[PDB]
Amino acid sequence: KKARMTVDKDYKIAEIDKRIYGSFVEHLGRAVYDGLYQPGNSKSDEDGFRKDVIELVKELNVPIIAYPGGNFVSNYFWEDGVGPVEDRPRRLDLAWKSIEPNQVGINEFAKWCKKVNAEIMMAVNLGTRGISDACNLLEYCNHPGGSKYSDMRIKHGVKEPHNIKVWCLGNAMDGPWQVGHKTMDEYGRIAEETARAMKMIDPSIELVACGSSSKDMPTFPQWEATVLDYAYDYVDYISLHQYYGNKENDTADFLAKSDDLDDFIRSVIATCDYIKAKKRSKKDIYLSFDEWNVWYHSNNEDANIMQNEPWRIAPPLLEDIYTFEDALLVGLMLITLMKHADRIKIACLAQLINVIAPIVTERNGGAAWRQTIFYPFMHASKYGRGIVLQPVINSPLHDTSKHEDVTDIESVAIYNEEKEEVTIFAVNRNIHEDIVLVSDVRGMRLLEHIVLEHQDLKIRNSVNGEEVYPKNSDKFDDGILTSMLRRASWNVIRIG
Amino acid sequence: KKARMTVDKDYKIAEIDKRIYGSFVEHLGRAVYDGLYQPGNSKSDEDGFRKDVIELVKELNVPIIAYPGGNFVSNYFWEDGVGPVEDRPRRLDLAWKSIEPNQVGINEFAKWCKKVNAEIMMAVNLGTRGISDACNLLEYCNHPGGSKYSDMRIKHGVKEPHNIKVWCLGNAMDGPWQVGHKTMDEYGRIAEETARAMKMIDPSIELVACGSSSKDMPTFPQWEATVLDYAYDYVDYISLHQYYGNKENDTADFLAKSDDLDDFIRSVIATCDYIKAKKRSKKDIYLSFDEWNVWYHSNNEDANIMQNEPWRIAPPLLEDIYTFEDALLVGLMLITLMKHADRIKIACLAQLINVIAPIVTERNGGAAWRQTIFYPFMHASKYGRGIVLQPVINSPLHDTSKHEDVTDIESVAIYNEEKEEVTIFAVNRNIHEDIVLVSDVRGMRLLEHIVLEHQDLKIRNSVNGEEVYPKNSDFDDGILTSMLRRASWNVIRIG
Amino acid sequence: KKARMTVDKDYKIAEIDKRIYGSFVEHLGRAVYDGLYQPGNSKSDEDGFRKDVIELVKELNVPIIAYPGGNFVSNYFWEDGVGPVEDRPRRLDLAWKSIEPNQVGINEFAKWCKKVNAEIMMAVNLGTRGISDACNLLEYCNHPGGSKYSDMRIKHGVKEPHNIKVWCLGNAMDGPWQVGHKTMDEYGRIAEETARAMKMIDPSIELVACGSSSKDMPTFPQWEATVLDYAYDYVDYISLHQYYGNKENDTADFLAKSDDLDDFIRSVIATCDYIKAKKRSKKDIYLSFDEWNVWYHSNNEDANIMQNEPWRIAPPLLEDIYTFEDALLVGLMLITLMKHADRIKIACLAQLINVIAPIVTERNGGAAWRQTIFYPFMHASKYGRGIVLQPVINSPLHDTSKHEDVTDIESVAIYNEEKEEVTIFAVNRNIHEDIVLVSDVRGMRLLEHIVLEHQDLKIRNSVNGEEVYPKNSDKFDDGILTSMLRRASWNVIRIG
Repeated sequence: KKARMTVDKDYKIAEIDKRIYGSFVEHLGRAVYDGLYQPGNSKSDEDGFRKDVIELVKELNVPIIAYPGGNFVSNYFWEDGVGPVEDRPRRLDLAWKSIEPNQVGINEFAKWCKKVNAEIMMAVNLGTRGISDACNLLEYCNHPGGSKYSDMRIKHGVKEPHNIKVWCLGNAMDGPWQVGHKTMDEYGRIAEETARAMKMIDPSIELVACGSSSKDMPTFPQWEATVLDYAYDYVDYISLHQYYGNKENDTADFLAKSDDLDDFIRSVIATCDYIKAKKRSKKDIYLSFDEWNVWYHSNNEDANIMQNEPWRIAPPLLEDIYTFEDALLVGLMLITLMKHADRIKIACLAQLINVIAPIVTERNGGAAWRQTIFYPFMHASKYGRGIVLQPVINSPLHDTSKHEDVTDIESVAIYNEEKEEVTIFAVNRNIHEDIVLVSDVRGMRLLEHIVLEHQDLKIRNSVNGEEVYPKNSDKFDDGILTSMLRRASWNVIRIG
Repeated sequence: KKARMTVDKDYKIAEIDKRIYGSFVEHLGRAVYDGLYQPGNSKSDEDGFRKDVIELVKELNVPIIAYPGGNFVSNYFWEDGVGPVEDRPRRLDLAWKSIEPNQVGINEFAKWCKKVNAEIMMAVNLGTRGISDACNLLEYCNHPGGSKYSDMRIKHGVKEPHNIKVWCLGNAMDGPWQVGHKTMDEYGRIAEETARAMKMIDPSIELVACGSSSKDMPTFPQWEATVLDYAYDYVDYISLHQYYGNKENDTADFLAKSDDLDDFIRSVIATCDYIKAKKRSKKDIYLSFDEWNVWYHSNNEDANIMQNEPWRIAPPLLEDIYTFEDALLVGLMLITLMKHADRIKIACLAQLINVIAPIVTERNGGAAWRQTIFYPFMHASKYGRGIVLQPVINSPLHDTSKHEDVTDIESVAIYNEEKEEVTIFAVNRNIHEDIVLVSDVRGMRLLEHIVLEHQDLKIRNSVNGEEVYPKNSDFDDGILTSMLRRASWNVIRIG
Repeated sequence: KKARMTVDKDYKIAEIDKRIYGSFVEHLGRAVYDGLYQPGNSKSDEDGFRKDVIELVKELNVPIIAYPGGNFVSNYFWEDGVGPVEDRPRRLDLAWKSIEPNQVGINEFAKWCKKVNAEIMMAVNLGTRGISDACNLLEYCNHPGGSKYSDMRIKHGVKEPHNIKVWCLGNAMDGPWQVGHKTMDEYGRIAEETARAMKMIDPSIELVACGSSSKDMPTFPQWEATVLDYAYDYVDYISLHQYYGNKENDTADFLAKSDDLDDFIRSVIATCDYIKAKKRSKKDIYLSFDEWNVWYHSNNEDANIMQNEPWRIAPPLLEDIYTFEDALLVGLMLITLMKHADRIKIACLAQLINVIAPIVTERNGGAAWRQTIFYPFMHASKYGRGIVLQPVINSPLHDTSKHEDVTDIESVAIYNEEKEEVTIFAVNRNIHEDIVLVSDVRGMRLLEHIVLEHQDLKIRNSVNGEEVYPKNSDKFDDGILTSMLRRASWNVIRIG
């Protein structure tokens, strides 16, 4: 019933990189086609982009979006998606057994990102292509003009370079389901050489080396160590991928899964710091969590489409319909991410549109709507720009199914000294009993207390109405912030 | 004196896979140009195909043909051989030091394979190309339409996909004479990733991984083990290559070399079975004997065309003219292939037309004749489909200059249940004494007893006529008695 | 004061291969553009070649010229430099942060090599390209016709094949500044297979395997050993790179650095013969010393041009202006090369035009003048064709700051049996004392004593006049030569 945390400004973690509120669009399912891009639609614009989708993205204020994959990138030929659209070919997308029509390519997607106030984090193909092709694409995007590929971009209609700031050296390739699968030293060598070459063309870019496809691979985390060992002096980030599912239908354990997330982040840092000592380097590899979400609902329908109905265009893949308990675990993951904002400078919600996404448009031109997970994200990205304060918290515990000593209240404070405000993000992961959590504000005025609750953990949103939406309204005035957060709740208590 | 055999239909070995009667055409010498393809010739059809060759091929009944290499494929660019013929380039063929005009490519050779009732086994270049090129070729050949390379095929005039069923992951690259030479780990890695990507485009194909170039390579059989260890769950066959010759003209030792072939097959099976336990797999790798023949006659001649007359188009390379004793070895080799039909599911007599071949056309535009080796192959492909019963044989034994305890008789029974026939193939490789064969059929009415025999082992065939060719020869109750002339091939039948 | 040698015409070392007087033109700085190739110049022929530049090269009697790199080749795409000039693209040159216009390419540079009576020694890109592009280019240059790339050369207006005799399998790729950098095992395998395939196209070419980028790399000499261990049977040469500098400004220690050159050559020979024993081969690998010179003046300026002013065409990179002491080390190095003529069969002064060069043209279109180092190379290339005899010399030794027991008089004698003359090359690298050179010629009349001396060890040349030049100055009875050698002098004594 009683849980307590000291809040000290003078005990920071770090400042938040706005790029931790990033997302991800893969040429996958209906993310692009019958997704953000619907050229005939009445809700679309000059370029065929759905204007309603643009606004919901803008509501999320995402600064950076990873593109174009993902597994799709490992067998993608960027030239296929540029130039006169009537000459762009159709290709087999081996990853998702689909036909890519390439109507959207680099320059279309670059426009879309401007309209949503975002920047591209661009992946290159290092599965079936290599060094010279990454150099070609980089020059096309970033070099002003006067050379083969920059002039060819100008010719395609983009006079100024896109100047993409962050690039991913391929996509994770440790798995047998991935075209262009590599051993960890193979990937290490090609990542090193691509990054060396790319930095000669544009030394102001930042480079992400790929980690394991998941923490469960037998090659994690040696893969991460081997790659950094080769490429350390040319790369700035390593990537983590993590998804959670509630296929066991065990809401107790499900929301304890953010503790495995904390374990995972820590050992990736440990691996980074080990290679740092080995190189005697002053640089710190930063973490780029470029794939994270809840993902389990649409598993079976997805393996029916592949391979019973393969080589369709924009099949309805990975269409998880999210519940309210999912939006809790999403908020728990965001808290865990903010709590590690000293090393995690990029993170991408996978994915942005239609595909395990917070934004859905109905098939065949349908309307757009917000999934449950839309809201815990929109809060974090809105009230989360500031400085993380260390979490010194005493909160009761509980066992769950297959997790022990599991905290009942996870929380983090963010002090925007910039324009006086402290925001507390807190989740009661006890699904039974409410708990009252106050906060010894040792420093600094109760603003509001937005909440996200429902008695039906399995309720969903839909094009016919949101059953999960922020309601500001709840229960401090002295120096000792007193709040009680209902069981299975997500709250953003603000203080000014 | 006599040799005894029991044959009974309950004691089976395997159903012969019909693809052990396939063959092989490389862009090599006169196999294609001045061979199966002579476009302005009175004997060729519109497409340019010698019809006498087309008809000779159909007599062999070969259901699958390996194309287009062989060493040639290790530096071939398949785009050179498709589309507007006027626009195809001439390329240096480094394997055989020739010029390749590329008038025959995929769509031509596919057309020709229709007219001989045969399928293609397609090799891709993994010598100097890799994954994405194999994926383009497979898409071009097997994807229906609606994609860049499927459409490009349609646009080249083949509306329906060739739907090739078996592919070869490169060609043997373990040798210092080959372009694109690899170590065993390089090849394993490249075989694995090509196989994986190919099965995503068309999961219905079968894939062949290349063995050693020959069992005499120091890296045999570790190459086979390394490749299958990498590629096991993505490939269906491992390949074998064997050739024999008689440069030391010792006909007895020569005819004993089928014992070597058998040992080679067994060693490859054990290698497969070892890696299978390593993987804890329920799957067996199957064997593809996609290069086998007699090969030695033309060696000096080919060494003079290389290196004194390079960069010809259609030089007469590898033009072995086979003797009667070569046909005997080929017959023993087929019998051995038949005895291992439980693991060997594809085999390719190398090669089909003019190049170490059973079908010949005389240089510069006309001939078409049958070599000595033509006939034991034709018989086997004819009366060899069915189920192999194992041989329960006790036959006399002899030594030779380099072999010990060689059976004087070697044989095998094939029972086509859809014909209530049981064909027996036997070679008496006692080159001196004849032998009579007692075959306790526990069946089950004789229909014929074909034979291939000649007094001089060194006799050849020619455009002038066939000195060697099948003739007739010579069962009552539970036994059938058949005498086998010394140094002879025998096809005996039951009904 | 006294330091002597005997000169027996049959204590022989070996005959001189004239290709040890070769050189090197890279697409670097002003070597080509605004150097040997200036189209609208009054001093240029109709093909845009500077005529005075042609004359000075012909003066140095350079039989073979390495082209087009150097680091440049490791990202070069040869197709960009052939066919109609208007269809040639501009490329980023990652090695030297320049724009490469490709107005000169291979067919132009083959024409210029005719005009200077030299042959191309051709390097193929093994950095970002491999076997099949080496074959393409070899076929283009050396195949008569009737195949795709030979007919493409014909159709570009060169009917006869260039028939290039010596190819370099890439360039040094052991350095972290090099595009396409490779481990020694990666390089040895691609050199092995490229050589194998090229020898099948043209068995009469010779091939050089690349050695270490310098003797200071931690991987030297194992790099050389590994690559020779893969490719022994398909290659004829291993290459060495050497540069010296005088940033310490210790003119005594400076001129003793030719002792280090000598130790270095011996190291590479020892490595070769170790691999010979290992292969049980009858063949000796010969040495291609395809990069040597003094280089250190322009270091600071060069680092400014990149990256302060990157992506210029023909920036003034590596425009060392050499002093007289620089020319004595060049003469001491030429003497050391001659002494190892039994193994060293090719050598390239790096480089020929403007880029650390003996021939300079003033920026923006006109000059042509000879640097200090022009003359010792000019002498050695002219009188140093013959047979190297073993120098048995007793000379006083001195110490220097970093060297011990350093010879005062470095000498060697070349005997041309045709011309009945014998040429002796000698350098007094004692900068203080004067010394005499008798020379017991156990041959057996005097004919000349050409000399390079100067008061100022730092005097340079310029477009305003050659402060350093050969003077028929200086002044043999029965069969005993005797000649005096001033401090810090280069002397060429001739007997006939």
